[PDB]
Amino acid sequence: IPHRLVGKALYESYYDHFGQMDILSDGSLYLIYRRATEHVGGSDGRVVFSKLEGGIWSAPTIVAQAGGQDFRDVAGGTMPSGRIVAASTVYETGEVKVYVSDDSGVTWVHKFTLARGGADYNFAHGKSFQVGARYVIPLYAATGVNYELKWLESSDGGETWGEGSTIYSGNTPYNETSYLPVGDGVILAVARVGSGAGGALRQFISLDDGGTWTDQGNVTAQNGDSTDILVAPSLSYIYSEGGTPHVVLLYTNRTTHFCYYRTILLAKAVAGSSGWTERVPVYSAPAASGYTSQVVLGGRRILGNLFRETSSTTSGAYQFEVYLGGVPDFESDWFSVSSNSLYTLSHGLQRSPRRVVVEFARSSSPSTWNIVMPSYFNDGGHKGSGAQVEVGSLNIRLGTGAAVWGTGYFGGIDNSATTRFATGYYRVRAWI
Amino acid sequence: IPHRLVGKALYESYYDHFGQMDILSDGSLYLIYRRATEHVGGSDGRVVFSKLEGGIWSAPTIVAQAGGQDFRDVAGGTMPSGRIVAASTVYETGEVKVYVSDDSGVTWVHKFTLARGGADYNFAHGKSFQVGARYVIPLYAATGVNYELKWLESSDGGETWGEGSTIYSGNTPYNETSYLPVGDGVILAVARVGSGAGGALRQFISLDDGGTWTDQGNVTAQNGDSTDILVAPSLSYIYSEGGTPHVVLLYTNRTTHFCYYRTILLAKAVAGSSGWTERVPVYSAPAASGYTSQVVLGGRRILGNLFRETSSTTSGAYQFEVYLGGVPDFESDWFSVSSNSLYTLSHGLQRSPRRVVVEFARSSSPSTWNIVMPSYFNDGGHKGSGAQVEVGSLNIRLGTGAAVWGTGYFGGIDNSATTRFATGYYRVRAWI
Amino acid sequence: IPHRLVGKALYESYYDHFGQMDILSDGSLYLIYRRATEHVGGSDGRVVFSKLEGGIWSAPTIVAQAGGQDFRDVAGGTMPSGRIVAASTVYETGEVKVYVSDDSGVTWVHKFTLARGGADYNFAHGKSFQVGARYVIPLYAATGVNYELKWLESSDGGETWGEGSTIYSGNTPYNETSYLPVGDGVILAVARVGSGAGGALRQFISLDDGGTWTDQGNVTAQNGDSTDILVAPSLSYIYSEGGTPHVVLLYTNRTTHFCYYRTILLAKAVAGSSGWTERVPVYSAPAASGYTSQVVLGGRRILGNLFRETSSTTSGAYQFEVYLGGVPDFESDWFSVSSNSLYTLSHGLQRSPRRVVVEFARSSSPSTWNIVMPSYFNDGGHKGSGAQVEVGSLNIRLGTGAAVWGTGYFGGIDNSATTRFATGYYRVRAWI
Repeated sequence: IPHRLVGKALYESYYDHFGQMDILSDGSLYLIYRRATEHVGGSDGRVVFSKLEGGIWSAPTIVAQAGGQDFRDVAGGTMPSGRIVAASTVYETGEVKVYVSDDSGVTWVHKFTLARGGADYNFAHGKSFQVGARYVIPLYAATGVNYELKWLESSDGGETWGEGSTIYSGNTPYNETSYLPVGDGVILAVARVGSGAGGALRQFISLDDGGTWTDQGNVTAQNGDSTDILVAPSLSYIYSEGGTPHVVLLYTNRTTHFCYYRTILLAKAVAGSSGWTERVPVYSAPAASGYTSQVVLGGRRILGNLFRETSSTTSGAYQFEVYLGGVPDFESDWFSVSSNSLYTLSHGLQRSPRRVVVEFARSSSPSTWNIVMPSYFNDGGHKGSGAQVEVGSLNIRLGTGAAVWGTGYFGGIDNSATTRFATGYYRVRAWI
Repeated sequence: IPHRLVGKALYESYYDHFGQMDILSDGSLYLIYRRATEHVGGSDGRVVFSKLEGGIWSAPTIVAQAGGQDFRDVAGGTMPSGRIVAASTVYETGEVKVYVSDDSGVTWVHKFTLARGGADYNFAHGKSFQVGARYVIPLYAATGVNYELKWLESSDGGETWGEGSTIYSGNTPYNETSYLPVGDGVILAVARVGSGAGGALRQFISLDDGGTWTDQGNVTAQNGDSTDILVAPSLSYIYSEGGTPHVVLLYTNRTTHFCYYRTILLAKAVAGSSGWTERVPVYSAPAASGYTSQVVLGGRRILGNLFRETSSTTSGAYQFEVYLGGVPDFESDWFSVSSNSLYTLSHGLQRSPRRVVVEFARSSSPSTWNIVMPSYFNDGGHKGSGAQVEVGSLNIRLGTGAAVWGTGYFGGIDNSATTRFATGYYRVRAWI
Repeated sequence: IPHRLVGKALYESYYDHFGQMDILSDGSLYLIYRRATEHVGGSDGRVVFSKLEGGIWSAPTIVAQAGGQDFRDVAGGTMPSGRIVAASTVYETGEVKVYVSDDSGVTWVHKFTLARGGADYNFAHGKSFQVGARYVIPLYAATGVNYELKWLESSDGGETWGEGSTIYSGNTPYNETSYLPVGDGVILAVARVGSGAGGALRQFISLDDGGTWTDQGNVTAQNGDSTDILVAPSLSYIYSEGGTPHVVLLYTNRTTHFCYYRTILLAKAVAGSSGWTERVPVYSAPAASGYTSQVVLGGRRILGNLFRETSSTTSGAYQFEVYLGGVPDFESDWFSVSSNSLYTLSHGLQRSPRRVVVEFARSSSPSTWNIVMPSYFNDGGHKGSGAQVEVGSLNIRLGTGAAVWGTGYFGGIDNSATTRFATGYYRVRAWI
């Protein structure tokens, strides 16, 4: 039952990549992934399964292998019954093949092959999930220069499968897409765009279990990822100490070479694609790294995996844990402030927040910031420094002094007349 | 597994009311309720079941209907076995009829009818619950001008039933009563009083699984509900990020037309009926609304339902979520404070609180309040403003300045000599 | 499902002691323990089981009794299957006898006896636990003046048993040892040393499910237990509101006569034996008290038991609950500070902490402390009092004023020139 993924890795100098971590009925973590000796298309990809036992990743079981065919990404995860699903596209044919296991990785059975039909290919990718009576494996497809996002579905526990809901069909090459039931009909999705270049991930939402979809635009935070290459998004659902739900997005930035997460209030995500929080690095991701996946414990505790290259032809799985702390129920942008002014922030909360923090920085993208508390200094006349705070059932209001921060009276960081700032930026956080 | 009830409703222009929301073994939420085309006694009430699937409340299954009889409130919920129980009083006969389902709302079986005996009637109402080996459906009864609160019990998983524990018997018409196992023998109860007029809900407690009961008096907070009509209380159990248990009370105020909750530390509730916190509105409740019920996830996350009228003859179920945030382990009343004084608050905590907030208002029923932090102003002489704080293993102590709040140095809310307050009110909150 | 252990006790004027509390499949708490009419070796110890039902500890079932033999400590707990295990050393023979129950305390079956072999004895003690496919009962042994810590293991669900991993073998009489899977191969252990005198408990860790062990030294906090008698340690695993794992250590101090807990970040515990937090008393422990054990709910909520003497020949089980609050993700020692200085604290956190508290005391072992916020006073010239704070992704930095705390302007606790402190101690806490 408890887990510890800090520092854990599966690495045997293969090219192990493109897979999913999930958890077995018996609480054991496992990985299903493509094991190969190259990444190039038409190389030696086989679908394999490894279980984490005693802190050691097991010698992998072969799920599916065919000379001379090349299995690509491995999609799947654990169904409600405890059956495991693994699905992978055969590079040579564009067909998706689906395997299941009822003994938890020991034996595998081929259940289904999806033919291309008129499509150039169907590409299986990502964590599979339950939607009502249906279990879903996400696919992306191209047909010349039309592109589609689709679900491959089973309503009988994996015995039979079929093309189902269609999420997108258009001229934009959306591909690797993570879907998160959030639920009672609501499904959120975040998609890689083409090569990933451009600094954007696309956000879609359905309110009817995949029946219909709205394109909500690009995932948007105050401080983005420039035009960086962004790939393989993955999503998790958590809720706070008092029941507030948030969505957590992991993604890999191949320009800065880091895997990051950001969060958003589910309420905001339902409303649109803006309101995501600041990026937090959870792992270095050199070169062609990572392809994240998560298991969540206690509605609170994210266990993660990505893949990382040690060279252009070798890679392994590296696990980690995400420590979210207490996610604010309300959080402002960094916003500009001036002296002797009044700032009024609608908090949008079900009750007045019992806790509030106000912080100060000299830009809206700071690397350091100060806690704002109402002080005083004297420069010839009497002056307040910082902010007083009023809380109520609608608003947080801030009243700034002659300086919005700083006094000159405190060592190192506030030790001269020059640290008395008449202007800058505040950020307000509030917790119910 | 995840749920989202924000904005959800079951409304088909019937008079749907007086029911319970609970959760099925498979994680599906459901409602059992009285569906009719009127509210008046002797109209067309039938007991019905609806399941929430894909974000859509299902066309209801008929649980029990009889021309020309009128089923009234629907009590019940999910037993430990996954069997569902629905019970309702027949208006014409005063008899309670009990139905169960073993396939989760699809089929229903009549298990029991309770005859009046010497009582004018037995009235089934509320969420049923497990007490040790017993499953309980709450009843209220009248016999002329004697009134009783009783439990209808089964010790064989719902196969057979019988009158059990008697909670109250006297001249006061206590009726709609919610019971919450809190547990190892401790059961809390909160009861509507007569019509509900008077602004009071009555609190009872047993320490022996219903064997004996103590009347603890009226539910009491610092700021009550005047003489308002208070109806249909319902209770939930949660525990904080570090294991502190609280009880959450939902109720409908038909004078202000809002459904509210308040909370109390379980430790306080065991000790008596005072110590409840401030009311928080979770839903408008026009006219003859609501009849709340809850499901709790992760010890933390309350999912709720009430019924609301759209007219005197039409009503629906409306769901919501409660965001408790981090409930304080210690919380004072608003209490009066003066300048240059020392306030000593026994926190009652198992260890010194790691976090403390002090807030200030000009009345003990404020709509806005300020965060108290030790500042300074000069009005001819040197003066502290606000409070310094000492924490220890017994007490929080506050030392007030020449002003208990205010300086005149901060925009909007603290911008004149007039905002330098020598007196007012403080509230202290503390979190372990 | 909910539990309430506040004030609960099992006491019948026997000498009831040396046992374990755990929880049954059906959510019922139970105790397995030695019931006797004396504590002396060779008296009348029998292994017994009691279940908590309706808030009342049941008349105990006899698990194992033999005239004229004396069962000593009772080790065990609940296996993953729901089978209960109870094991106890027979004083006269030094043999360990193992019993199981498949009906949850009603019937017991003897499964195994461990002969001494060359050992003076094997002594069963503590909460048993699962390690992968193995279930473990801890033993300590002596062979003249060699001492060993060992695991008695079953890999078939308790049907057969055998000596397994050896944790320690040497000249130091480590004995009562608690083991906590933390997991994926990581097991922490804390051990009583000999009689317990000396103020120390010893910390060991394995990273390979008991294959190998490292002695990490004495459990170390800033403020220890002098040379006190420390006995019967026991360990629990919890995780914070955002997934940060901590270990909680309970132990009994027979010099001060209190049962205490301390906590440590799992990350710190893996790194070594220092970093434990301050002791918190959870129960008086007169004379030869207590022998703690815990059940944890929701990753958050510790339910506890110890045994307490009412005289040299009578004792009972007393239960309690531990309220951890929000455990800091980072916490400094009390460290010395001076005026007009800059303190730089590496927080070690995955992201910048959203919340920080700074407190002040005049020693590094204070009984009271003050919250530090940047104020002002004038003693002829302008002076800051307290500290300003900078937060970033690596460090918390504090800048102190001319006084590190105090102004003379606030009633009771800060009301004279004498409370303007140029030096003292700060403690910083941070929560992600």
